[PDB]
Amino acid sequence: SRLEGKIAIVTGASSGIGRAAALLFAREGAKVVVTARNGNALAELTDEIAGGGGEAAALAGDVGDEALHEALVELAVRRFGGLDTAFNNAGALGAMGEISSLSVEGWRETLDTNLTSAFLAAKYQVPAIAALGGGSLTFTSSFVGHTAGFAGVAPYAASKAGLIGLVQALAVELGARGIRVNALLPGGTDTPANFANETRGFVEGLHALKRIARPEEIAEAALYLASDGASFVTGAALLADGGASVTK
Amino acid sequence: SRLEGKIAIVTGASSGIGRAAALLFAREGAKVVVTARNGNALAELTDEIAGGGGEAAALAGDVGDEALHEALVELAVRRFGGLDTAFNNAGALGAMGEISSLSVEGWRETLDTNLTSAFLAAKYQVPAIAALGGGSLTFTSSFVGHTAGFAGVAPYAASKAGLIGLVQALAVELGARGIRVNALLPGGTDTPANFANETRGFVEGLHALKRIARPEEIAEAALYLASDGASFVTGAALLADGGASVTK
Amino acid sequence: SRLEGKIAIVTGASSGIGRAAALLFAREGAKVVVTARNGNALAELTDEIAGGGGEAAALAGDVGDEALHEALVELAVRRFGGLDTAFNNAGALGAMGEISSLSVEGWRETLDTNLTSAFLAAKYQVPAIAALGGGSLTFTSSFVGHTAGFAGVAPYAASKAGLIGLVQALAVELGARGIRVNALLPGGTDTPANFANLPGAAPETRGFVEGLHALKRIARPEEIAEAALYLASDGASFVTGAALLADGGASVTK
Amino acid sequence: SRLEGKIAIVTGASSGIGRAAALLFAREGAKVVVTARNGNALAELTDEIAGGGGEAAALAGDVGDEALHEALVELAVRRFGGLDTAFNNAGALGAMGEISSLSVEGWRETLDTNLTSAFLAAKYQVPAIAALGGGSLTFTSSFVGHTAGFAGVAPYAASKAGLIGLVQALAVELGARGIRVNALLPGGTDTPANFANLPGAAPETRGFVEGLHALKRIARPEEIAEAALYLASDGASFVTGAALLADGGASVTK
Ligand SMILES: NC(=O)c1ccc[n+]([C@@H]2O[C@H](COP(=O)([O-])OP(=O)(O)OC[C@H]3O[C@@H](n4cnc5c(N)ncnc54)[C@H](OP(=O)(O)O)[C@@H]3O)[C@@H](O)[C@H]2O)c1
Ligand SMILES: NC(=O)c1ccc[n+]([C@@H]2O[C@H](COP(=O)([O-])OP(=O)(O)OC[C@H]3O[C@@H](n4cnc5c(N)ncnc54)[C@H](OP(=O)(O)O)[C@@H]3O)[C@@H](O)[C@H]2O)c1
Ligand SMILES: NC(=O)c1ccc[n+]([C@@H]2O[C@H](COP(=O)([O-])OP(=O)(O)OC[C@H]3O[C@@H](n4cnc5c(N)ncnc54)[C@H](OP(=O)(O)O)[C@@H]3O)[C@@H](O)[C@H]2O)c1
Ligand SMILES: NC(=O)c1ccc[n+]([C@@H]2O[C@H](COP(=O)([O-])OP(=O)(O)OC[C@H]3O[C@@H](n4cnc5c(N)ncnc54)[C@H](OP(=O)(O)O)[C@@H]3O)[C@@H](O)[C@H]2O)c1
Repeated sequence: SRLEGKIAIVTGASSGIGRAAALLFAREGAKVVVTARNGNALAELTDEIAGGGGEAAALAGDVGDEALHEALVELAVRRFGGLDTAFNNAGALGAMGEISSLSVEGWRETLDTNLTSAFLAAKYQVPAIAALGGGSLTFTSSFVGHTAGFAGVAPYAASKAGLIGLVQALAVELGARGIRVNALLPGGTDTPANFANETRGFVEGLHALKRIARPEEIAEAALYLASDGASFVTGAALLADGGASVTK
Repeated sequence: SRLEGKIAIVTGASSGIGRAAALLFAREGAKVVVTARNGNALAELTDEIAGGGGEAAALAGDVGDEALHEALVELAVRRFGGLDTAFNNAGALGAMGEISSLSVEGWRETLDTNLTSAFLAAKYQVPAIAALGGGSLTFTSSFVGHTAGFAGVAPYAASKAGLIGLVQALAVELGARGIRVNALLPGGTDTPANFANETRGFVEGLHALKRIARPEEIAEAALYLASDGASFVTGAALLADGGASVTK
Repeated sequence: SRLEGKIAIVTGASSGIGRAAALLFAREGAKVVVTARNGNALAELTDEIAGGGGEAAALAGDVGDEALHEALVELAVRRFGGLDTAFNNAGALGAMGEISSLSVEGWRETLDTNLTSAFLAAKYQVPAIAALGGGSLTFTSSFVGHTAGFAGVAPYAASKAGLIGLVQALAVELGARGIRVNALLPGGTDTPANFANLPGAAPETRGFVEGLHALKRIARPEEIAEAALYLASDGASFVTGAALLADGGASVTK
Repeated sequence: SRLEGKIAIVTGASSGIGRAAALLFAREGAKVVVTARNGNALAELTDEIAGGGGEAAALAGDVGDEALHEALVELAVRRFGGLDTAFNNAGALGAMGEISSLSVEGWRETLDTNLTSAFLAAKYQVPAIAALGGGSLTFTSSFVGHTAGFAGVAPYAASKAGLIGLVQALAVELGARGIRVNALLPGGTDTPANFANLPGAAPETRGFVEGLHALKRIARPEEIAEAALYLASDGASFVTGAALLADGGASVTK
């Protein structure tokens, strides 16, 4: 029960990290509000949470929409009575390709899904969290655009790096109200988002640990940042990347 | 003549840093293509360059528009024969305020002017630079969102941090073609963009040097990143911030 | 029982962050081996631990001495059967003052205490941890010398930053054998080492130090200990090569 | 004449980056005072400098010795009238190998050469620079221990990272008096210290090292010297407390 008593939003819940996090947080005593575009995946997820003994509510929607973010928090407060924490984990690789071939349409979709989503998440989540008197927001960034670049990925890397800026700003803006704000930066994790999913070997070799994370290991880092154990952690870009940052 | 022979685009040219950079680059032997929204300022700028003995061309436009970026490079190649370097310096504080009061409209304008502009700049500039066989793009970021947060500034901080991600991605993507890509991160500089413009004292105290930069000192750092002296500098987020990053 | 089954060394265990961390680890299930210079302080801590029904062993010595680190690891292995984790936390501000006034003696002593100690810890800790099939080493660095400079603390800042280079090298060297290596970087923490608490201090220092933090308060040592427990925990299985700021937002606050 | 009027100390001046930087600074107008252990190498460099009609003075000594740094500054002030800038560049990979195999002697000697030297440089350089009304100190660090770890180089990585902490502390301490303090962090550079060039090296190392860089090539020493000239130049008047990567994109390349 490392999150006992907490009420959490998890976005990007329908697979890999988000899914493992919603499941873990619920196991550990948090009441979870989940979201993703794929209602069918959400239903398999909320099913699995129920009958593990946990409570979860879902809302299907596009994480780029302002009205989803508002509704999502309204839900948390309706169903469970308030909101303690949010794991803003939605994002996608988006459109990839050599810089000069990319469309501005593709650039804006990627930034909308990965970075505008986080602004809107903050915009609605912060009042409800400030109401319980604290205390946390975590955003899934990436080592990509923070400690490494790759060919073909400029929109994703810019969107992920932007989350670090948003985190530093919010952490200072909300610190006095007792809301911590951190970025979580996975390395290669075993999900459809991973280039691997001879690629597998190449990807594992990127990490000092010489393997790819299970999604549950990234959820555990998200669980830490949402826990009371992280009461003095804010404005941080926590690398849970198996050493990928420091491996060449 | 530290830039002799070079052909440069400078965006955000109509005041402070951009203006000092266009003037400096021209003094130092580069042919300069300048842009900003304010045609009247551009005319005072191109005037001052002429009769210093330098050559400059201008195009007035919104740096968020794809067609400006295309036209701008076409100009450089039309008027001067190609393109060596670009100082992507356009940006603005944009809409400020406590996170939950901000509009998504205001968020998207700020990101458009500060970060989408840079993608579009890259999209058109890289082919013309790859044509001369190299070699540079510099983008004006900020210490804000990289080493510091402030209340009320989340969209600016996210947009500025995003430029660092875009830089790391492009630097790896284009390194093999001989195009260096760097971010330049000013601290407080004496321009209308500076909070100062009892604020003055507070701002100066933010820096280890206990003063605000002249715009010409930031141009000098931009001149270095565009120079042959920076032939082994790429993927770098160069702090020209008077120590603001490390001062508490 | 967050660290049930773990065998941990904790250095700088006689006060502050180190004491809270050795107590916390033991209360959470770990068998703990504790060190500091003050043998009477260690003895009261192990008494408290074994007493609340935990398990601890103590060895007093200078953390800059190679024989002490060797015998620490011998004590964990002997008494408890192995070594899974180390929290290499001992450190001291060392001699402070304007750069041209400092002695090289004072500089070397600061480095030896803060940084040479970490090399010697690693030198003896690594074979024992590797024997178990893997585990972790955590070193207490600081936000000072990583995201901030202050006047008068050049030896301290150098020594703390040096731990981050040691961390990155060892995370790569040891990663394929399952040993994670991280730095933990506290903000202002309410201990004898905090600027505000020195002998010494102007009244206004406490407010100055608190105001350095986005949270606008100085950490209880327990808060830093929970971060160190995170990093030693199985919950940190994919965290290595990191410099984890547990600094209340100090790094980003101006 | 990019440094016309400047009086500069350059350490590690007998080869590599340091030699190219002392030559370059002098060819660009600075009066240069050069040091390394190899007195015959220094003498050929000053001969070349004074000879191309520049001005240089030499003093051979161990960069880990306090008396050497004191006398270096005495030599600049005496011969040239002041001190504006230092390029504290001397460094050595030092003893390398798996962490449990390294001696504490080898560790201390690496640190003394790479990091204690920087403290002693600063201790004597700062009063002389301050006398002039300000200037700069630049220290050659490395991307290793800042954005990368490698196996077998723990002392080197620690010592190089430590320079960044020293930089941040001194930039704050000295900034109000107009002394800028920066670290310069090269990538692979074609000198005797480069992995590929060691005695030693497997054929395939050169390609491995080149491929570490976004530019896909190892730097000529002159390229790193131009970066150091930037940081000593008036063009870097608002650059302090920075760790400038002149590393060909190594930091961001995987
Ligand atoms: N996997 C890695 O190796 C790795 C490395 C670094 C960072 N990350 C980051 O890790 C986070 C979690 O992703 P994962 O690795 O677990 O990949 P994943 O398996 O694809 O999970 C991504 C989640 O984001 C959601 N998403 C995408 N577009 C959305 C939209 N427009 N509206 C609402 N949700 C949307 C998806 O939901 P629907 O498709 O059902 O909407 C899905 O639930 C992401 O932010 C990713 O960028 C992953
Ligand atoms: N000043 C500081 O203290 C400080 C600190 C950190 C970072 N920066 C960054 O430094 C860079 C240069 O700004 P500055 O400090 O020199 O401030 P400034 O005096 O306001 O110059 C900003 C330039 O950006 C242009 N701009 C804004 N919106 C535009 C648009 N929509 N379309 C085309 N151009 C637009 C402006 O041109 P028009 O208005 O004529 O279009 C102006 O030429 C900016 O990216 C800024 O964010 C400044
Ligand atoms: N307090 C803060 O605000 C703050 C901020 C950032 C980083 N840190 C770091 O946090 C870590 C814990 O310090 P703290 O705040 O808990 O202060 P503390 O209360 O003074 O604890 C320091 C501990 O290190 C031990 N130590 C010092 N020199 C030693 C030596 N030569 N040989 C063996 N042990 C030695 C001391 O024990 P004996 O004297 O009994 O040997 C004491 O147990 C240190 O590395 C410190 O630098 C503290
Ligand atoms: N080469 C690279 O790939 C690379 C990468 C990152 C950082 N660096 C750093 O770059 C800086 C310059 O090295 P380099 O590449 O130019 O290699 P280098 O050719 O070996 O030059 C090293 C210089 O430092 C001097 N030195 C070493 N130990 C000394 C001591 N104890 N006392 C006085 N001088 C000493 C050497 O001179 P004597 O032997 O004549 O005294 C030599 O002049 C060093 O700090 C190095 O660590 C190099």
